[PDB]
Amino acid sequence: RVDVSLPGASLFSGGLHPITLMERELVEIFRALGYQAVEGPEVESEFFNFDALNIPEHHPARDMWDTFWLTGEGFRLEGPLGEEVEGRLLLRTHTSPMQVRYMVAHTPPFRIVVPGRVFRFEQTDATHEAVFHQLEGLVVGEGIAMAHLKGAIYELAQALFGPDSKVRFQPVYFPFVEPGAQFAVWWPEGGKWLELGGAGMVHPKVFQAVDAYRERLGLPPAYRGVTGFAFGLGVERLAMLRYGIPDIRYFFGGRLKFLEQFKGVL
Amino acid sequence: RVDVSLPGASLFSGGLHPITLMERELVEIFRALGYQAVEGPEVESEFFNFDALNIPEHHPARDMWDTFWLTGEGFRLEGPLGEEVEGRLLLRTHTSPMQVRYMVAHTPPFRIVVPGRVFRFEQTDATHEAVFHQLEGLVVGEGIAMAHLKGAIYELAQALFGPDSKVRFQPVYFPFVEPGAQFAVWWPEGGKWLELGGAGMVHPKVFQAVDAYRERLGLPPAYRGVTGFAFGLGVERLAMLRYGIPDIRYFFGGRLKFLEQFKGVL
Ligand SMILES: N[C@@H](Cc1ccc(O)cc1)C(=O)O
Ligand SMILES: N[C@@H](Cc1ccc(O)cc1)C(=O)O
Repeated sequence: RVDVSLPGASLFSGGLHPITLMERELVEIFRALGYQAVEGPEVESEFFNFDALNIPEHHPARDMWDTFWLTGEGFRLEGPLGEEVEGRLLLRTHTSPMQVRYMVAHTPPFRIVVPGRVFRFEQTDATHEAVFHQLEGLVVGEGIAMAHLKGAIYELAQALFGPDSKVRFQPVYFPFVEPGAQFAVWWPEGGKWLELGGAGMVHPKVFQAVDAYRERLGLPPAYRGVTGFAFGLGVERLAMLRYGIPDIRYFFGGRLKFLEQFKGVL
Repeated sequence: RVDVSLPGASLFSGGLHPITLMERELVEIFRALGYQAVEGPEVESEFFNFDALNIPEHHPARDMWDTFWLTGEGFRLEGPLGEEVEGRLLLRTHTSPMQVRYMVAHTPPFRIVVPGRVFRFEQTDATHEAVFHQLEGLVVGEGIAMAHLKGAIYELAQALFGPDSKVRFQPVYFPFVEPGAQFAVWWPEGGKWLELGGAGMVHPKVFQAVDAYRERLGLPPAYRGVTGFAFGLGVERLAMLRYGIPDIRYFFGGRLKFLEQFKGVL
């Protein structure tokens, strides 16, 4: 005879990080809409992070991003076509540069979503990080209109908060879009509007930067007669509201008591 | 000191069945197109397997499906709305009945894909099984046209065989569609056309059966002013060509030497 209620061999049981879970859900939501996920580098060139996105130097708009500037010789930053890119190095302040890289390397129409680690020089508190994640979206092609951007986010909301969810758009500014907009989604349970992210129609100067860099690389122009929309949303804020995580600082804390709590979560 | 090239603890390493892999790829291909996967029961009623799909008794068309008829009291077959359905029981000869179940239980527009185990009374050889799998597709909604069906399969092909892949449609008969069609996809490597599955525009009588069963259940009609397309494709045939599996019989053989060979495969 054997006691069957006796503990068995202590085989280890793994788990996924909250951010990996939230990012996966977001990526799934958009895959169902035809978006494909691709990634960019965490260490970027000012050209891709700012200049190519219509964000000058000593431009008031630069202030919307507190940047970590890097230094050191011997580092090789490869451009979209594997080339050796140059320019002052920094930690990307957002995933947006990736939409420039992708466009020089591909041709419309397409739908991409690019999750990624981003960095801002900031003070770490209960709802603020210097190291966090964003999910960028970019859909370009003949006839793409703001009505489609709104449709996308409407689908994001429904997919995230159920049939009783709603979306709200208000004009807001971004050097890389025009019209520009901020969007919030209605969260029926918490009974409140959550400011989710920014978006808009890709700015004319962005398409121009893309086709200039293409020509400078021998590629033919590809974004002359197309339009598109782009959006960007913070992951931690969403992960927090979705898992009831009180301190944004727990994500990079590494505390098992914390991480372990998400083994169930799919 | 320790020999580091010495074998480590023999922790077990799992794996997925070839069919699970192929089905997963197919389901992913279509999820990117907005289709959602749902399943039906393996033991069906003649009503759902045949009658509701415009396939009479002692109808020549019945012969396109060699059926396993079942017997035994005490079995409860639940309909789409959980009700107690009746009718001669059988093993579903295809996943098609599931498109009737789904429609009585939902409202257009929608996109579904239903993978599933099916049964045909047949002799088991190198390329034939009595027990195999199918993947059904069903997209219904205002304005849905055959041009969309073709677009779907075009996307299936591209997704499965690359940019140099092509699709081919030819008229063929199915009591549940009109127009009816068979489609083949060009496989650039094997340099040949693969007859993949059947499809067409959902037959008027199918929508009628759906709305009659709905009314008989108190639900209001929902498929009066819509159209849709449906397709069905065999999985084993595809899995075989895709993994280079020579004998369709290996799938249900249970031989580890065989199964083990697909641990890598994603
Ligand atoms: N990249 C911006 C957010 C954003 C992203 C895409 C847009 O189209 C607009 C705004 C940020 O770091 O806050
Ligand atoms: N159900 C059919 C194949 C098929 C499926 C869907 C269709 O719309 C047409 C044909 C079979 O068992 O072979």
